[PDB]
Formats: sequence, C-alpha cells, structure tokens
Amino acid sequence: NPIHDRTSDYHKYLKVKQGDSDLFKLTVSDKRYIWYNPDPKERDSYECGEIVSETSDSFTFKTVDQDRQVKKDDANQRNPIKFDGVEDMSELSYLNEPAVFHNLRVRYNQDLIYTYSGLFLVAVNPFKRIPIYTQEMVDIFKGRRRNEVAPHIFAISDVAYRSMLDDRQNQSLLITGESGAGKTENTKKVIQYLASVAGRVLEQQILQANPILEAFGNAKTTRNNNSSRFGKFIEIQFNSAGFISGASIQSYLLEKSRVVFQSETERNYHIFYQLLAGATAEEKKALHLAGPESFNYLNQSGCVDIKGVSDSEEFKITRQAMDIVGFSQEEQMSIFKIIAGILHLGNIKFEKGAGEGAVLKDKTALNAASTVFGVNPSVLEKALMEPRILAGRDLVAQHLNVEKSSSSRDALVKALYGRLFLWLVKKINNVLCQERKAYFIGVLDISGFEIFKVNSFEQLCINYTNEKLQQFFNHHMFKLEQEEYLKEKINWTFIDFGLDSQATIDLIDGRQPPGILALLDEQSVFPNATDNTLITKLHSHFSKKNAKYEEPRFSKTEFGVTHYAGQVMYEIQDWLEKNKDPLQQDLELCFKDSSDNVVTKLFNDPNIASRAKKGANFITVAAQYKEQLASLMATLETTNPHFVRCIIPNNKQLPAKLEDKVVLDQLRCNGVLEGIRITRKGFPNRIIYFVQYRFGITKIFFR
Ligand SMILES: Nc1ncnc2c1ncn2[C@@H]1O[C@H](COP(=O)(O)OP(=O)(O)O)[C@@H](O)[C@H]1O
Ligand SMILES: Cc1ccc2c(c1)C(=O)[C@]1(O)CCN(c3ccccc3)C1=N2
Ligand code: VO4
Ligand SMILES: [Mg+2]
Ligand SMILES: [Mg+2]
Repeated sequence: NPIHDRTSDYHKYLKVKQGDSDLFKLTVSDKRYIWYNPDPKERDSYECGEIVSETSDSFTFKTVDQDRQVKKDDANQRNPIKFDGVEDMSELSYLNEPAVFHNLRVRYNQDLIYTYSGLFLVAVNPFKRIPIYTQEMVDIFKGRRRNEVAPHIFAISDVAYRSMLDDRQNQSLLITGESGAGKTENTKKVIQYLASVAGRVLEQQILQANPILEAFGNAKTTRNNNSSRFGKFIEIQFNSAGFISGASIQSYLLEKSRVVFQSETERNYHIFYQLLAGATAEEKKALHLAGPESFNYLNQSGCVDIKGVSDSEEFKITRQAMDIVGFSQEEQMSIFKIIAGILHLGNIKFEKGAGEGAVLKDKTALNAASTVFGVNPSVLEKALMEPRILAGRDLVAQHLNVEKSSSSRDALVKALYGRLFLWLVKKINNVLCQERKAYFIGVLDISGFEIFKVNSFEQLCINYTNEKLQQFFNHHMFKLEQEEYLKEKINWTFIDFGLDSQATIDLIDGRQPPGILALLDEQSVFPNATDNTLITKLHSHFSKKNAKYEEPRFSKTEFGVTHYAGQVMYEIQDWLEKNKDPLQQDLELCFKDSSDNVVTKLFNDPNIASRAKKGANFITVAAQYKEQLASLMATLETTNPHFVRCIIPNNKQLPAKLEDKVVLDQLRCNGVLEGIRITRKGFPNRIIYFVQYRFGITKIFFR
C-alpha cells in the first residue's frame, strides 16, 4: 500500500519529509515564539521572535537583531512547531495570518502545493511541474475518504464524486483565484480524475477539447502566459450507475477585443502564432501568410514568442485534438482560412480620399482576405467604407472616414473570431452530447481577478464575476451555515465574519438605485450619449455617495471600484461602443454570400449569428453578461459546492518564490482564516431525528 510505504512516490511528493534529530530537539523545546513585524508599516513582513517574559496583559520578545513588548490581545503567537506542515489548518492552535501563511510556506518549500483549510482546499501555484498527477496517483486516490489520504485536487474530486452517488445530487467544483493562480490547470486535473475513475473514445474527446479551447481562447497577458480570456463551466455527465456518459461546455463571453489590440508584451490568441509557425510549406502559400511581424494584429505588442513554448509543436497538438474530436479536413482548412483572413483584414490600410470619406489605394490585403474567406472583394470594400443604413425609412449609403472604416473592419474581425469560437464550442458539445445525463459534476473555471495599467469594460465584467464567486463562497460558508443553526435553535450567537461583497455588487449591478451596468445600458440607447456623458452620469450617481466608488481627482475619464481583491480604476474610453457591439448589416450580407461552408454557418446559423432584441435595440454586452452570470448562479444553487482556492505565490510567474505580501492579500480577501474559524467554532454535520454536539428543533448537529 503506497499510502503506508515511505519509499513510495506518494510519500515522496505528497507527504511532509521526516524531520531529523535536531528538529526533534527543537520540537520538544519549552521555548515559545511570536510572529512580529520588524517594520510596523509593513504589516505582512514577519519574523519570528522568542517570547522571553510575560505580564498578565503583555509579552516581551527578542527580535532577530533588541527586546520589544506587545499586548497579548495584539499578539500573533507562533504555533508549536509540531504543527508545521499540517495537512488541515483547522488543527492549528493559533489561527492568525502569519501562522496560516507559515504553514503554507512550510508545505510549499517542500513542493506540497495542496493544503486543507477546514472544509475547502488551498492550492498554491508551483510554477513548475510536480509529478503528482500520474495514473498511479489517480489510482491511490480512487475511493479514499478525504482524511485517509494527503491533500490533493484528486481527493476533493473523489469526495464530490462519492457525494453525487451517495446523495443522488449534482455537484460543483468552484475553483477560485486571481489571474495566473492555477484555476485552469486544476480544472483539467479534476476532469482527468473524473474521466479516469468513472470511465468505460468519449473520455479522450473530453480531454482533447482543451487544447482546442486554449488555442483559440487563451493568450499571453502580463499576468499569465496562458491566460483564459473566456470563462467556462464544464458539466461532466454521469448515468445512474456513476459512469461517465458525456460532457457539456458552457462558454462565457470571449475577450474579442484582443484580436485587434494587445498591450505591450502581451500576445493575441495562441492560434495565430500556432498557424504561422506550424503551417505546411504551401499551406502558407495557399493562405498568403508570412511571419507575425508582417501582420498588424500580431506586430504591435513587441512579443511574438512565449518562453518555453514552441508554437509549432502546439499547432500539431491542436490539430491532433481537432482530429480526435472529429473536425473534418475541410473543416480544419476552413477554420485556418478564417484565421488567415482575419490577419489579412487587419492589414487593410484605409486612407483619406479627396473628401472626408476613406478610400483603399492598396487592395492587396483586402484581396487576400476575400480569397480565403470566399467573399467578393468589391462588395467587401463597399461594405467597409460605404455601408448602407436606414435614416428613418430611407436607405442611405454612408461614406465612413478612416477611423470609422478602421473601427468597422475591427468589428467584422471581432465578430468573425467570436462566432468561430462559438462554433468550435458548439461542434465540440455536439460530439460530447451523446446520452441524457442522470447526474453532473460541474467544474467552474472563470477568468480570474485582474488588474492592468489600463482596465476597461472587459476587466469590470471579469472582476465582477470574481466578486460574485467570492460572494457565493461567503454565502455558503458563513450565511447559510448560521441561518441553519439559528432556524434550528442550537444556542448559537451569530458571528459577523466581516466579508460581505454586497455593497460592491449593488454598485456594479443594482436595479434601484441603478448600478454601473444599468447606467451603462441607459446611456447606450440614448442617441446623444458619449463616453464623457457616461462618466459624468456615473460620478453624478456615485461620487461621494457610494462607499465603494471613487471619482479620482487625477483623471476625468476613470472611476474606481473597491472589489474584495482591491481597488481597480477603470478607463471609460469606448465603453458605449463596446457595450452596443455594432456590426454593419452590409458586412453580414457580404459574408452570408461566402462560398466557404464554415463561414456561411457563422453568418446564417441564428444560434451563432442572430442577436436578441430588447424593445427597439439589440441586447447589449452588459445584458448578455448578466444573462450568462444569472444562468450560472441559478445552476450553482442546484448543486452541492466544493471550493478550491488557488493562490498565486508572486507576480513573476516564478517557482520557489513565495511572496509574503502577495499571498497574505489573497488569504485575507478570500476569507481563508474566516473559513477555518467557522469550521472550528461551528457544527458542520446535521440529520433529521438518525434512528461537542447539539440538539436542534428537528435535527442533531455535531462536528
Ligand atoms: N499545479 C500546477 N502544476 C504545474 N504548473 C502549474 C500548476 N498550476 C498552475 N501552473 C502554472 O501556472 C500557469 C498559470 O496557471 P493557470 O491555471 O493557467 O492560471 P489561471 O488561474 O489564470 O487559469 C500555468 O500555465 C502553469 O505554467
Ligand atoms: C459566468 C461568466 C459570465 C460572463 C463572463 C465570464 C464568466 C468570464 O469569465 C468571461 O468569459 C471572461 C471574459 N468575459 C467578458 C469578455 C468581454 C466582455 C464582457 C465579459 C467574461 N464574461
Ligand atoms: O489568467 V486566468 O484569466 O486564466 O485567471
Ligand atoms: Mg485560466
Ligand atoms: Mg491610469
């Protein structure tokens, strides 16, 4: 049994190493220690000091260099060192910030990235490979109760699975974290585990969905070389017997804007670089492709390569995945034509004509785009610079200037890419949709909390999703738990754990008074609105009124929201246009006539191409965002949730470098310590009257 065998890989990579005789001596010491700040302005940088004396209300301790004194009520005592490396931190004698961090630190220094914190799992990103995800590791975890085996994403996955069978109830695994923390990697481990333990081709197709979704939906940002720029909820589906019977991917809004613009050091989506690096000799000839430096949508950020990644090798993995899932050869070629066409569209350079209207003097890129898409270039040209619209009921050809022509071309590009993404997902699901499910375990992998030099509408939506997810944790851990105690009169005094995201949520998405998103939508159907009337409207409603909002004095185009994870300043530029997400009808008419079988689906299939109405306007991006979020939250309310809190060690994407201030900020806003305390102070288990404990109006409660 590898669990009891100290030579096994399990012991070597999942268990704390045996301490030596010098450590034992230290472990049986009578000395006592405190965690203190050498500099009181740096409250997250701690050292260990020996307590050398006490009064009834104070401790005196030695610093690393001088004696100091602290009130016992302000003291962060160090746990006895026998607790260092403990698998479940609810066991600590002293529950405080430096002590929790220290325990994570002891584990992380030994490459033990997983630790329990009461009822939920903490996962600290290693930023290197650790050999704990093999089939042999999978086999050790199968069927084991949580307390029987070391902390691992596989263990929580198995717990959910056994709960699904024993309770005949759908489960969810909610993996939180800021950008780069490890959500996507852990998600993939859950799916790997479930597919193995509940498995019977289908299982391979489930796994091979991922390189396809990542190639099209992930990119390098300044926070993560493999950032997910769309959120997803993966339902792994099981029959009544508990075997895997299929899977369904709900994807959420994609950051389409990245197709046409990337900040310094970032990349566009991986697929672009994969194609250009990986394509056949005259694949590149048939698609009129050169290197990335030749394309406006790839040559602006200054970064075309990611350290440690071969885009040519990745392209081969993407294509192998498309084969397994079952995209035909013609389909793959059409997918790649669309990618190449987008790059050509980006190279179109509009210029000022005789008047205010734009012209196209060089039609090389236009012609190359048109060829690969199978559309008529003259029609495309007219649709870009002279689109027809209604003025009342009259049909009037516009003549767009350079900036509008360029923005229209960008709109077409973003629509092509976002529809293609949707089509990939729909094609994947149709293959994985083979049996009506009896049960599901859903795994949620959103885009994580993120802050850049410039934060836009996408960032607000991402960060709001994260705030909502933290609120869901808070609701399940603290609010529902104490509501149960109190309805069942078990002698409980309500505790205010001080984590309530409601104010921030209401600021962003309130209905009365209207929040940010509601005011955005109102401005978006107001004919005279501009980005400046928008920001003026937000300040008018929130400045000096809402405690989570800030009108900054240093800018007239930004506003601040205090999120759980910190304040973010958002730049209002282009919000109205991003929210309305327009595309000229004449561009649609152009592409509806495509000779390509995939392009034509993107423009004629109503599930991909049609856009809902509300009254006389198309649904905004904000309303679409809200529908998707409300849909997720409704599904989650029908599941039994399990939480994994992914923690990023630093902001450099480096191994072996656990940064104090970075980690402690996360432990705090995640509610980790509060979560451990409710587990310790409360009563996790209860049963209708069955035929350190308590008696409810209808149930016995215990621990
Ligand atoms: N458990 C893991 N083992 C090895 N590397 C990991 C692990 N978790 C995260 N990483 C590394 O961190 C990167 C970012 O993690 P990811 O899961 O993509 O973050 P996100 O939370 O933004 O989805 C990964 O590409 C990988 O390099
Ligand atoms: C549940 C949910 C609902 C909407 C979402 C998300 C998740 C995301 O993670 C994103 O898919 C990540 C990017 N994003 C987005 C992109 C552009 C505009 C608005 C939101 C997101 N919207
Ligand atoms: O960088 V992550 O968007 O995948 O949170
Ligand atoms: Mg991710
Ligand atoms: Mg700024």
